[PDB]
Amino acid sequence: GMKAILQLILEKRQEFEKLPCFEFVRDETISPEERLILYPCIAAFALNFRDLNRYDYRDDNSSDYYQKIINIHTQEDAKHWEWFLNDLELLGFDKTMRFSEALRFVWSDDLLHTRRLCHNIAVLSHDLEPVMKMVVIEAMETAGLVIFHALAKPGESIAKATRRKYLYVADSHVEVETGHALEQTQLSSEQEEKAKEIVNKVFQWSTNLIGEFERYVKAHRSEKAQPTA
Amino acid sequence: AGMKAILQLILEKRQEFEKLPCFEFVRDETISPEERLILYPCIAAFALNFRDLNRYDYRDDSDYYQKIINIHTQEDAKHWEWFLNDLELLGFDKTMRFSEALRFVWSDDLLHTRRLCHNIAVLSHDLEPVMKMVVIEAMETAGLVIFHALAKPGESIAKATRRKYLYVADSHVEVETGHIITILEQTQLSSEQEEKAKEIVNKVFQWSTNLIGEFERYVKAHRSEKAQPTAA
Ligand SMILES: N[C@@H](Cc1c[nH]c2ccc(Br)cc12)C(=O)O
Ligand SMILES: N[C@@H](Cc1c[nH]c2ccc(Br)cc12)C(=O)O
Ligand SMILES: [Fe+2]
Ligand SMILES: [Fe+2]
Ligand SMILES: [Fe+2]
Ligand SMILES: [Fe+2]
Ligand code: NI
Repeated sequence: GMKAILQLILEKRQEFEKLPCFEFVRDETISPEERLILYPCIAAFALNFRDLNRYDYRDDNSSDYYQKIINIHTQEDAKHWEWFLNDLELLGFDKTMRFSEALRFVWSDDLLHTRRLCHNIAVLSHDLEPVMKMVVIEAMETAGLVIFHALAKPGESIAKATRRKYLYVADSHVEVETGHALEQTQLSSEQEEKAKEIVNKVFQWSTNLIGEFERYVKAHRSEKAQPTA
Repeated sequence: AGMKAILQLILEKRQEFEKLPCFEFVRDETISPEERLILYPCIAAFALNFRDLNRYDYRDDSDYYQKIINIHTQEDAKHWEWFLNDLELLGFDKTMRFSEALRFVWSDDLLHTRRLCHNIAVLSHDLEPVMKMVVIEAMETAGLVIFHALAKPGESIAKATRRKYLYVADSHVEVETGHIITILEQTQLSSEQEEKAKEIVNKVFQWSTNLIGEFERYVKAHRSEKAQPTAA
């Protein structure tokens, strides 16, 4: 029911768009430096997402038409972790700390959902046939696009004011993810119900992650980005 | 015959695993223990993931076999703090940029170390509690071998500096000796469960073998970065 599945992704996307967090990130009455205090939280996700694309999504030896399309997709997505580290530096969040402080931060109970999003997608897709992996990926990329559409607003305000090139919370990342977020497909009967479960899970896990970002902003509300012009 | 054969394949695997070159180096009392513990920070890529594997993947907060796993997982989910304890004592809790910390953990040279717990979680997500216990037994058997070896340079530094190490330490090995086969031994299983437990034991030992391979490669790459413990 590829029309239904996509219709569900569209419906889920329309709910995801309205989470409080994105209301806050899109609010031009608040300094862009404060709207980006969630940024160091993505550390629990960005490099795990690199690994999901490199080691879980990708099966380089496949003749499957859907798998080949996934493979090209994974090539692009697996480079964005360096963009994350680029803007971590620009935003003043790449602070000197003890090795153990870094580990305790990434493995915080407060970042459980952020850290385990890629893990859950790994467990969810490890036995799926290529066409079903594409539903997983399309759901996940739709949620990614919503988040980066939001983050790119305070990101580009800082970039222009400081005259620096941002790569991660920036229109150029939204541009690549736009192409990523085919339709000539008819799913077996129980596949359609499988795909509905995929879409519900990816969006539920994505919601839980934004949940933690909101909580972290609350709890670390003075810890605003410190970019330099 | 089934479970008799399975616990026997684990002993075969343990005796094979014990002979890897990394363990010859770690046990070698002619090398300074500070040099043998060059590989210690590599465990950063595994130790907090293993905590999460115990808290979230193995553990399930009425089947009698899950109930025993949960008391098992409860205890293992505490050893990550011991890791951070010894990280400091060895002089490996150094000040660095947050990004240097992230690039360390996600290094391509710590891939197998980093994905061991990932692989175990994926293998065991859809197993009956009996087969989870197989996974846990194989994995704990690999652990005891590693910590028997590391506790040697470990206890040498602890005595020479007079400090309580908790991770590369007999006190860790002793708790882990406790870790049960005695309920596993009093279990029967199918031609299916037979073939599956065989698949499990092989993968847990191959993945642990790959992790040890990366430790050996690290030591050779970073031969100058030996531990710098402080005496009391
Ligand atoms: N465009 C993202 C990938 C992404 C895809 N889906 C996501 C969901 C939540 C978060 Br945070 C990130 C993503 C990246 O480049 O790391
Ligand atoms: N006793 C270990 C658990 C462990 C169990 N199996 C392991 C295999 C490789 C390594 Br490194 C560690 C383990 C711990 O406390 O982290
Ligand atoms: Fe991206
Ligand atoms: Fe993408
Ligand atoms: Fe342990
Ligand atoms: Fe244990
Ligand atoms: Ni499965």
